[PDB]
Amino acid sequence: CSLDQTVAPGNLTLCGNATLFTTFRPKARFIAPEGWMNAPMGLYQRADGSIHAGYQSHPKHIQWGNISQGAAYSSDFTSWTDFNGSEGYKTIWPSQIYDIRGVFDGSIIKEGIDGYPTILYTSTSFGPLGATLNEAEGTETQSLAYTTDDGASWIKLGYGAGQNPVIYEWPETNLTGFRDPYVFQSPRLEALLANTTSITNATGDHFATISGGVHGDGARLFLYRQHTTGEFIKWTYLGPLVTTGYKESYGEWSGNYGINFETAGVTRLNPAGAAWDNGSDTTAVDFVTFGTEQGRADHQNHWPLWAAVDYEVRDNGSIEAVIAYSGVQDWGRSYAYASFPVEGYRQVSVGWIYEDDDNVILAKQFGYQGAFTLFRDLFVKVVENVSPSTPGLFEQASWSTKNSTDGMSVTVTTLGQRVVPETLAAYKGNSTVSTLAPVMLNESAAAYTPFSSQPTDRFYALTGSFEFGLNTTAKAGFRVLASEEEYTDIWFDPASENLTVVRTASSLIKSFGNDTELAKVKLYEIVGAESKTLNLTVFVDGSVIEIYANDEVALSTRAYPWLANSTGAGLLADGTTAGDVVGVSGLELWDGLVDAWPARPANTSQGLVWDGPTAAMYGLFAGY
Amino acid sequence: CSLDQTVAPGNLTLCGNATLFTTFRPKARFIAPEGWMNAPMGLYQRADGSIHAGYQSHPKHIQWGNISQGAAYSSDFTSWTDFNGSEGYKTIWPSQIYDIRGVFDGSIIKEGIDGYPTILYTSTSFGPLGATLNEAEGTETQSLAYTTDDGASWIKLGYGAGQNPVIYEWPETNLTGFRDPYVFQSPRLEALLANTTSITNATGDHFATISGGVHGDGARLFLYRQHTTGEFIKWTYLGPLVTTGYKESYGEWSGNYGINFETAGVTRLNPAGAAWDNGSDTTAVDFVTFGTEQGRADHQNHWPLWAAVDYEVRDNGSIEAVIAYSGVQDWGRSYAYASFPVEGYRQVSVGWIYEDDDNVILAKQFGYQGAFTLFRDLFVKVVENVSPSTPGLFEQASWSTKNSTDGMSVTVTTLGQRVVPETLAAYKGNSTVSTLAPVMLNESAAAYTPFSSQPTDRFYALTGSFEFGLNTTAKAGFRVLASEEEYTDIWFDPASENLTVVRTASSLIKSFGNDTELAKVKLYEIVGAESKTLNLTVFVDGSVIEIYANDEVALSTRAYPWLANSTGAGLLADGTTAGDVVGVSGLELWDGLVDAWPARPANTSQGLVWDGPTAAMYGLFAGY
Ligand SMILES: *[C@@H]1O[C@H](CO)[C@@H](O[C@@H]2O[C@H](CO)[C@@H](O[C@@H]3O[C@H](CO[C@H]4O[C@H](CO[C@H]5O[C@H](CO)[C@@H](O)[C@H](O)[C@@H]5O[C@H]5O[C@H](CO)[C@@H](O)[C@H](O)[C@@H]5O)[C@@H](O)[C@H](O[C@H]5O[C@H](CO)[C@@H](O)[C@H](O)[C@@H]5O)[C@@H]4O)[C@@H](O)[C@H](O[C@H]4O[C@H](CO)[C@@H](O)[C@H](O)[C@@H]4O[C@H]4O[C@H](CO)[C@@H](O)[C@H](O)[C@@H]4O[C@H]4O[C@H](CO)[C@@H](O)[C@H](O)[C@@H]4O)[C@@H]3O)[C@H](O)[C@H]2NC(C)=O)[C@H](O)[C@H]1NC(C)=O
Ligand SMILES: *[C@@H]1O[C@H](CO)[C@@H](O[C@@H]2O[C@H](CO)[C@@H](O[C@@H]3O[C@H](CO[C@H]4O[C@H](CO[C@H]5O[C@H](CO)[C@@H](O)[C@H](O)[C@@H]5O[C@H]5O[C@H](CO)[C@@H](O)[C@H](O)[C@@H]5O)[C@@H](O)[C@H](O[C@H]5O[C@H](CO)[C@@H](O)[C@H](O)[C@@H]5O)[C@@H]4O)[C@@H](O)[C@H](O[C@H]4O[C@H](CO)[C@@H](O)[C@H](O)[C@@H]4O[C@H]4O[C@H](CO)[C@@H](O)[C@H](O)[C@@H]4O[C@H]4O[C@H](CO)[C@@H](O)[C@H](O)[C@@H]4O)[C@@H]3O)[C@H](O)[C@H]2NC(C)=O)[C@H](O)[C@H]1NC(C)=O
Ligand SMILES: *[C@@H]1O[C@H](CO)[C@@H](O[C@@H]2O[C@H](CO)[C@@H](O[C@@H]3O[C@H](CO[C@H]4O[C@H](CO)[C@@H](O)[C@H](O[C@H]5O[C@H](CO)[C@@H](O)[C@H](O)[C@@H]5O)[C@@H]4O)[C@@H](O)[C@H](O[C@H]4O[C@H](CO)[C@@H](O)[C@H](O)[C@@H]4O[C@H]4O[C@H](CO)[C@@H](O)[C@H](O)[C@@H]4O)[C@@H]3O)[C@H](O)[C@H]2NC(C)=O)[C@H](O)[C@H]1NC(C)=O
Ligand SMILES: *[C@@H]1O[C@H](CO)[C@@H](O[C@@H]2O[C@H](CO)[C@@H](O[C@@H]3O[C@H](CO[C@H]4O[C@H](CO)[C@@H](O)[C@H](O[C@H]5O[C@H](CO)[C@@H](O)[C@H](O)[C@@H]5O)[C@@H]4O)[C@@H](O)[C@H](O[C@H]4O[C@H](CO)[C@@H](O)[C@H](O)[C@@H]4O[C@H]4O[C@H](CO)[C@@H](O)[C@H](O)[C@@H]4O)[C@@H]3O)[C@H](O)[C@H]2NC(C)=O)[C@H](O)[C@H]1NC(C)=O
Ligand SMILES: OC[C@H]1O[C@@](CO)(OC[C@H]2O[C@H](O[C@H]3[C@H](O)[C@@H](O)[C@@H](O)O[C@@H]3CO)[C@H](O)[C@@H](O)[C@@H]2O)[C@@H](O)[C@@H]1O
Ligand SMILES: OC[C@H]1O[C@@](CO)(OC[C@H]2O[C@H](O[C@H]3[C@H](O)[C@@H](O)[C@@H](O)O[C@@H]3CO)[C@H](O)[C@@H](O)[C@@H]2O)[C@@H](O)[C@@H]1O
Ligand SMILES: *[C@@H]1O[C@H](CO)[C@@H](O)[C@H](O)[C@H]1NC(C)=O
Ligand SMILES: *[C@@H]1O[C@H](CO)[C@@H](O)[C@H](O)[C@H]1NC(C)=O
Ligand SMILES: *[C@@H]1O[C@H](CO)[C@@H](O)[C@H](O)[C@H]1NC(C)=O
Ligand SMILES: *[C@@H]1O[C@H](CO)[C@@H](O)[C@H](O)[C@H]1NC(C)=O
Ligand SMILES: *[C@@H]1O[C@H](CO)[C@@H](O)[C@H](O)[C@H]1NC(C)=O
Ligand SMILES: *[C@@H]1O[C@H](CO)[C@@H](O)[C@H](O)[C@H]1NC(C)=O
Ligand SMILES: *[C@@H]1O[C@H](CO)[C@@H](O)[C@H](O)[C@H]1NC(C)=O
Ligand SMILES: *[C@@H]1O[C@H](CO)[C@@H](O)[C@H](O)[C@H]1NC(C)=O
Ligand SMILES: *[C@@H]1O[C@H](CO)[C@@H](O)[C@H](O)[C@H]1NC(C)=O
Ligand SMILES: *[C@@H]1O[C@H](CO)[C@@H](O)[C@H](O)[C@H]1NC(C)=O
Ligand SMILES: *[C@@H]1O[C@H](CO)[C@@H](O)[C@H](O)[C@H]1NC(C)=O
Ligand SMILES: *[C@@H]1O[C@H](CO)[C@@H](O)[C@H](O)[C@H]1NC(C)=O
Repeated sequence: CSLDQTVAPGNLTLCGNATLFTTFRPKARFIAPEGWMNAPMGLYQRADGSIHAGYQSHPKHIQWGNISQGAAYSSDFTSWTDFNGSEGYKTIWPSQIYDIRGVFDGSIIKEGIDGYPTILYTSTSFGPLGATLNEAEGTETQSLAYTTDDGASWIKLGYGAGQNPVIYEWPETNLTGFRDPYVFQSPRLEALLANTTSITNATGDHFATISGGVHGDGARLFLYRQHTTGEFIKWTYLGPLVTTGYKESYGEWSGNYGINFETAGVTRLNPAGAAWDNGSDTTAVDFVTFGTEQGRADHQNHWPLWAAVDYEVRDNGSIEAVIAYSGVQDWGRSYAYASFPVEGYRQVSVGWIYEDDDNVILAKQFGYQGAFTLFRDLFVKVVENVSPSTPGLFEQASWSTKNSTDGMSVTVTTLGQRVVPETLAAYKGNSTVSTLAPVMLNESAAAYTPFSSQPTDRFYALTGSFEFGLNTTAKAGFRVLASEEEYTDIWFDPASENLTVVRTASSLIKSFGNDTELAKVKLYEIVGAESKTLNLTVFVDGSVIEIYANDEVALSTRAYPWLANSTGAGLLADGTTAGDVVGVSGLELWDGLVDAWPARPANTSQGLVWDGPTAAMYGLFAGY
Repeated sequence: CSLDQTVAPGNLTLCGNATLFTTFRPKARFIAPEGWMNAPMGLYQRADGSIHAGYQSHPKHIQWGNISQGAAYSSDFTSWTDFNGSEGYKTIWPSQIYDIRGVFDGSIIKEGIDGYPTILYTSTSFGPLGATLNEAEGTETQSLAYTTDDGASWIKLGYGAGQNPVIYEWPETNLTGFRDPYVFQSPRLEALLANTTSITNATGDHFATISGGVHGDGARLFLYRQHTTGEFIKWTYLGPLVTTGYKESYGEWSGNYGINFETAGVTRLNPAGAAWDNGSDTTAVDFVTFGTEQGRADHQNHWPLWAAVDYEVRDNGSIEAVIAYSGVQDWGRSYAYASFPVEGYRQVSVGWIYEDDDNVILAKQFGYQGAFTLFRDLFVKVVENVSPSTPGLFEQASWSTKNSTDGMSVTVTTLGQRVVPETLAAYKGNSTVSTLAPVMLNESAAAYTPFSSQPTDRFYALTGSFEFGLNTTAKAGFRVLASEEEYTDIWFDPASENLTVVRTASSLIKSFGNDTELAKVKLYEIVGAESKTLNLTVFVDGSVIEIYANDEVALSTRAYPWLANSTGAGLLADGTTAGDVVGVSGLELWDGLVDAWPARPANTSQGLVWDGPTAAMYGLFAGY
């Protein structure tokens, strides 16, 4: 095993465990110290204003198993510190018959048991567990634990009658899944249900959704309501909140609803951020976010979706969330988005970016798998004065349209997403910032034009505004992590409405994924404008490439170039001519970003271990 | 619910939990503070000379489940003190994927991990588990833990490759069971295997048996040897030590070998106690003790047996224990005998006495189930100068015979059992002792003759020597726990060789067992004697009746009379005449015995709990 990045890669499968630990590793984002991670969990803003972030964790392994909550905290979403206790950076782990198979996703009741922050989580035990398997009742239940030390440790309620697990009966037969409890307060839902509380007797101020589905009949989000305020044992099933069909798709802008939901959440937003009104705010919109499985041919069969919904009250005192429009939270290699409330009327969302090594060829050599996305403020994106001649505008796929009285303009409403400002400020302020001169891409434009200032490593941000003609057939974008022999190309093609990441040359190492990523982006044309604009921001962080367009579209992916000099970046141009010109302005390079884990050394591997021959006997975990 | 014991019992099923806690409860023996107990485990003499006793325990329940090690200690086998830690009187409990289904029986390596006492125990996980079920490999494994504080707590080795569990591969296919590791040192087995260690490479000073069997083909005791001295991870399977047939019986004196062994142990004894020679002591005998299941129509389908064995070395460097003769360790409601070495060349054995409420009618009202037997010294019982005309002597069923050179006398050898002298001394010294005048039972003998001194409560011992004519057809014995309306009759009938406990009148409460207990007792007739003698000792301890005959035969049973005055005792006589006389001498009553748990209050119930609806979902434990 040679680690010479000035020559072609050898056979890297001969390299030892964690020998490639630093090679492709993100430095500027949330990531476990080592080993396997997946979904964010247990997210909450603590009493001191800091952010507690949990995550599904399997230390010293590079596949999922014994799944536990790893945790850390931050005052600004950006610079983090690990918890350190008797189980290292873990704070909840399998320990009881009811959760011994895994401590799955859960969410926080901020004022819970004895007034302490309390997690409601999926406690798993033995048996087939999966949407394509024959799961039985009891395998997935929901349990409580609380913290008296602000997340350094958690105390589970006892096992038994009237204690853990607190939710165990399947609300409908033949479930595909029954997990990922999302606890939330909702003045909106309380107001809607207030006239029906005699029917159900459920009058608490917390609601909980549980994600699942029904075999052969599509996904389901089940709604529960806390039976009595201040009491956390009894949760009353109201009914299904979201019901979708078996592999139903709302269309090209909306992914596919698959067969089963995972990590679903419920929020209410307005143009500024989170909305906590009872329905009285006419600018507020109710949203559900959710993962779906088995409705996609690639990306691990997983879509991270969202939908705007209109609530209807059923006669039995439950709520039907009728989907008004439906979109995609991230179009790339990410899943398991969780959102949580933050002071100042914010709702903040974060997901998990998996690797692109699905055959597990270099995972042991990495010594870790997975990272988070960046933390994103959610809000209602409103675009005013939109031209009715915007192509496809009245499909209203992942947006709504409201005509002006005179019919000459349209107001567009959709889900907005933007990186939390704390992170953008910290990134910019800690970076070497190069403000670049605007560039007209015309007949003289090369295919690739390096920026006048270049990155110094694999940790940088790019921004640019691309102005296109209304009838352009030109393509433009950014090339990143680039040398002569390796590069990753981010293209937007207004004629097709497709944002792509072409990865055929991303790496000389052939075992990593190289498929083309694709997102749809609607450029809402403004009344009186003779052009249409794409605002593109790109974060490069080790192997993560995370793309944001117009505070709306997100696409996370992976690139693993071998050569030490595959760090460059610049502009891409295709079919730009004297007549079909792309004007690029607001160009900026931020070189360096932030060291997100200042207390961690460069190599936080502790080695990898094997569970031994019993892993296959138990059949629950891969064992490595 | 009335608790008036001066009138007939009402419907006691209406009584609350633990309302009958003290009513039938032993006071003079080892018993858990409350709840469910079964097999003794983790028995060892600590460095300070005290005895550590563990037991299978399910606190606050009256059926088996979440099975754990409860523990206590004693300086004299007799007066005990509970451990008290973070889990009360528990010291090992289910906590890892490999043992979450139960911490089953285990035994002690006195100088184990880092020189500390170390337990090797059966760690159980999910799946069908039982001799009549389709068990799979992994469900039962064997794991290590060690104590740095003399049994107050235990630290398990980590889960994984080269750590716990340490034994997991089935040594043969289609096992009926794979549990109850019995670790022991054996100069005898080391000497026998010394010429074969090149074949196996196993040269350690500890051996371990694991109890089981093969579906359709009878029970098996599997022998392992520690691979290397001072190292405790690697144990090498040598071969089957004991192999018996599917429901094979050696005969009327030997129970039945069933389909599967449980709690088997290996020892070597001589007339004084434990023998630690390499084979050079010609008075020493190798013994195996073992439970069998499914070879009995009653007594929970369980026989606690023993066998004298002659070891043969196989060509592959393993040992066949060939059964020379075979007997019964206790003929009544007891099982799961464990033996352990004690200083002064002793081997001490103790078992579990279950209740006689198999339909679980009053278990909740008790608030507990189970106790230990008394602790018993094992030794080789040798009877000299036995008459060759002793009926059935040369069947050699559960004994051996050696003729004198002239053929006029026989030396009989069998397994001896007697109550440890520490307990007999403490019992006698703390009791009100009545030495009774000898009684000739003849034509004037009533059916029942109360002793001249009577017990004052349900805690007493009786002793007597019954001298019978060589051709008697008379029966005699002891009646205990007796009033006019309730009593329990212990008879010996030399003509049939049967010792019986008739329980048709033991209690007015009809839900308890009332079947007649039966043991075979061989009165070895002495050359020149014109009579044959039965030495009978009986311990009455709450509901336990524990009978010892001739330091050889043991029979433990249960009686639950309701009336407060059903405490009396005396002599039984049937068919005694002027010509067929039974002389009773050495008669003694010890009233009171010892308070075995001086620190415990009378009622140590903590209430009972229900596991809730998930118990049936998991299907592992009853849940109460
Ligand atoms: C199979 O068997 C298993 C083993 O028995 C069993 O698991 C056990 O289950 C029991 C019962 O559910 C659990 O017991 C509970 O424990 C809770 C605390 O748990 C935390 O702390 C314990 C103990 O902590 C000590 O010891 C450890 C070990 O040495 C140390 O490391 C600690 O530092 C600490 O040491 C100090 O204390 C020791 C003595 O205890 C000293 O020896 C020592 O010197 C130190 O001073 C830990 O062991 C726990 O860790 C385990 O669990 C966590 C997850 O929780 C895991 O991450 C970890 O790996 C371990 O597995 C944990 O950290 C107790 O809070 C709980 O007690 C209460 O609830 C019961 C039941 O309701 C009540 O009876 C009791 O009164 C308590 O309730 C009151 O208090 C709470 C708030 O404190 C209130 O909410 C409540 O309303 C009530 O209030 C009352 O009092 C108030 C006034 O005070 C009043 O105002 C109110 O009005 C009201 O009256 C309970 O004891 C036990 O933890 C499990 N153990 C393990 C190892 O798993 C398993 O379930 C069984 N399985 C099956 C299938 O049956
Ligand atoms: C799923 O995830 C699960 C959670 O991660 C996982 O379970 C965990 O597995 C790990 C790995 O196997 C276990 O870690 C081991 O722990 C052993 C100690 O275990 C006892 O103590 C711990 C911790 O004790 C503290 O904290 C608790 C909780 O607060 C307190 O209550 C205690 O009082 C105590 O607190 C003090 O310390 C804290 C910091 O730790 C402080 O915060 C605090 O302020 C106090 O000061 C307990 O938690 C354990 O309880 C659990 O387990 C028991 C059963 O054992 C249960 O009954 C109970 O309910 C709990 O479940 C327990 O009491 C360590 O000994 C062990 O460490 C060693 O081994 C590793 C691996 O080999 C070595 O790397 C390491 O060096 C150690 O080995 C050396 O030391 C031993 C002797 O000490 C030698 O034999 C050995 O050769 C070696 O010696 C070396 O050093 C010598 C010099 O020192 C030198 O001479 C030699 O040459 C040599 O170099 C390891 O850390 C962990 O306990 C599990 N936790 C739980 C909760 O289960 C589970 O397996 C996962 N499942 C799957 C399927 O993957
Ligand atoms: C005295 O000790 C006991 C512990 O032994 C304490 O707890 C009680 O324990 C018994 C078991 O011994 C429980 O009985 C079972 O109850 C089931 C129904 O429970 C629901 O209704 C009752 C009555 O209103 C409620 O009290 C329960 O509420 C509690 O539990 C819920 C969770 O469900 C919590 O949220 C609450 O807070 C409470 O903690 C429940 O709502 C019942 O289904 C179960 O069923 C079987 O029971 C008997 C068996 O003899 C049969 O009649 C019946 O046919 C079922 O039989 C089964 O038999 C076999 C083997 O099991 C199966 O193969 C069959 O298919 C069949 O299912 C049983 O009756 C009792 O609920 C529980 N009480 C509690 C927790 O409060 C007592 O509290 C304690 N007393 C005191 C004063 O301390
Ligand atoms: C680097 O990290 C790893 C952890 O990832 C550390 O541990 C190693 O981990 C790998 C797994 O990544 C283990 O590989 C597996 O080994 C099995 C055979 O093991 C035995 O032989 C080896 C080689 O001589 C010994 O080292 C082992 O000894 C250890 O374990 C025993 C317990 O058995 C202990 O007592 C010892 O003390 C040691 O701890 C063993 O004796 C092998 O069967 C297993 O098999 C599959 O493996 C690959 C998969 O790619 C295939 O080639 C093969 O066909 C099998 O494939 C499976 O694939 C699928 C899915 O799993 C199944 O459906 C198929 O049916 C098929 O079974 C695998 O190769 C390795 O043993 C282990 N080493 C240890 C513990 O020492 C490394 O130590 C660490 N390195 C360093 C320097 O720290
Ligand atoms: O960590 C569990 C949480 O992640 C989510 C969202 O992704 O589910 C993931 C899947 O978890 C389990 O799958 C594991 C499987 O059992 C194991 O055999 C191996 O293949 O690894 C899998 C995970 O990579 C579960 O069985 C699946 O049904 C589930 O999709 C979230 O829903 C969970 O809270
Ligand atoms: O406590 C386990 C130890 O006791 C022994 C000797 O008696 O085995 C007893 C039995 O334990 C298990 O049985 C339980 C069963 O699983 C459960 O469903 C319920 O019925 O209660 C049973 C015990 O009463 C085990 O499954 C059986 O196979 C076993 O006979 C000893 O061998 C164990 O170490
Ligand atoms: C990048 O590195 C490779 C290999 O060392 C080299 O061929 C190339 O000239 C380097 N410089 C570039 C692409 O600017
Ligand atoms: C790479 O090395 C592996 C062993 O890790 C070997 O099996 C494989 O054939 C090698 N690939 C080559 C030489 O292309
Ligand atoms: C309420 O009605 C809906 C629609 O029929 C149904 O799916 C749900 O199960 C009902 N809720 C309850 C608690 O029965
Ligand atoms: C919205 O405006 C477009 C363009 O003026 C028009 O075609 C459509 O009919 C209008 N919709 C409504 C509801 O008026
Ligand atoms: C650098 O980043 C840190 C950590 O996020 C932040 O607190 C600090 O303000 C940043 N420095 C600047 C903006 O100069
Ligand atoms: C644009 O994307 C869609 C998928 O939404 C695809 O069908 C179409 O072929 C793409 N067209 C181009 C030119 O990239
Ligand atoms: C024993 O108690 C019962 C019921 O109180 C009574 O009938 C009997 O006379 C009492 N005395 C005896 C049997 O000596
Ligand atoms: C005893 O009480 C139980 C209820 O605990 C009742 O079901 C049973 O019929 C009663 N037996 C009688 C009256 O004999
Ligand atoms: C040794 O031989 C016996 C008798 O054939 C056999 O049962 C046992 O499995 C053998 N041992 C090993 C380790 O193969
Ligand atoms: C043992 O003694 C009995 C009675 O004398 C006799 O029948 C039997 O043959 C003797 N056995 C041997 C081996 O001499
Ligand atoms: C009474 O019993 C205790 C506890 O076993 C014992 O130590 C003591 O010697 C006994 N008293 C006597 C024999 O007088
Ligand atoms: C004595 O016990 C045996 C069982 O070993 C039985 O077959 C026989 O009937 C009994 N005889 C008498 C008289 O009790």
